[PDB]
Amino acid sequence: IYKAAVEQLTEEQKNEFKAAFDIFVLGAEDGSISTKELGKVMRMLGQNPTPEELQEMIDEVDEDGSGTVDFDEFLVMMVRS
Amino acid sequence: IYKAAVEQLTEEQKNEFKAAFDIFVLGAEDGSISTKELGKVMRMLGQNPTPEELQEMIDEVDEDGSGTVDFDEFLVMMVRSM
Ligand SMILES: CN1CCN(CCCN2c3ccccc3Sc3ccc(C(F)(F)F)cc32)CC1
Ligand SMILES: CN1CCN(CCCN2c3ccccc3Sc3ccc(C(F)(F)F)cc32)CC1
Ligand SMILES: CN1CCN(CCCN2c3ccccc3Sc3ccc(C(F)(F)F)cc32)CC1
Ligand SMILES: CN1CCN(CCCN2c3ccccc3Sc3ccc(C(F)(F)F)cc32)CC1
Ligand SMILES: [Ca+2]
Ligand SMILES: [Ca+2]
Repeated sequence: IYKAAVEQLTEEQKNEFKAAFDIFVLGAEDGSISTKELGKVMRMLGQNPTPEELQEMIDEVDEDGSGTVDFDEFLVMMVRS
Repeated sequence: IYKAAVEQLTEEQKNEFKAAFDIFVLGAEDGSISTKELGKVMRMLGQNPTPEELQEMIDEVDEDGSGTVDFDEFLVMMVRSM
């Protein structure tokens, strides 16, 4: 069902998200989003998610068990919420 | 019609948006989001909007024609965004 929504994205939408994804993984080891980068982003947007909530957000879309979110999984994250 | 979705939003949702709105207008001369505050947010999220794109984004939800976005219009900007 979520695979569908992503596919329903236009080049414009995907590129917008890619630009956001890129700035988010700055200074990130594997070039992916971990709880650290996700926390920083949500806090700069005025939110204060707990370490548990951040891990759940990530585990929910971490299909390859990397413990991090790559762009493809990031798109599913966008889709969900 | 986006007036419908705003109604659908839950408090927690509206509360999260308020927290965002509040951080976005820190420093705004009038507590509202002008092109300056919107541009900073867009850029903070890796985007690059022209001054015109920013004006248009504001205009789409500027019901009182203030040239700025207050919290109620912001909710519509969020809902609208889809
Ligand atoms: C308790 N629980 C805590 C988290 N909230 C949802 C936060 C969603 N969110 C958000 C919403 C309003 C204002 C700022 C933000 S930061 C943010 C960043 C990424 C995502 C992302 F990745 F999902 F798209 C979702 C959010 C729901 C309730
Ligand atoms: C179908 N379409 C799916 C995606 N959603 C938008 C998701 C973006 N998003 C979000 C989602 C739910 C609730 C709040 C938020 S605020 C927010 C803040 C940052 C980002 C981030 F990461 F990009 F920076 C993404 C989001 C719109 C409808
Ligand atoms: C020309 N036109 C300009 C705007 N873009 C959409 C921007 C949506 N958006 C967004 C989407 C993905 C990644 C980052 C961002 S920054 C951002 C900041 C605020 C809003 C906010 F306030 F509206 F919710 C919406 C966005 C579409 C095409
Ligand atoms: C369920 N969903 C809840 C709220 N809105 C979505 C807001 C998410 N949002 C957005 C919307 C459409 C396309 C891209 C994006 S990225 C984005 C980036 C920042 C913000 C920022 F900074 F403003 F918070 C909000 C959004 C639509 C319906
Ligand atoms: Ca992963
Ligand atoms: Ca206004």
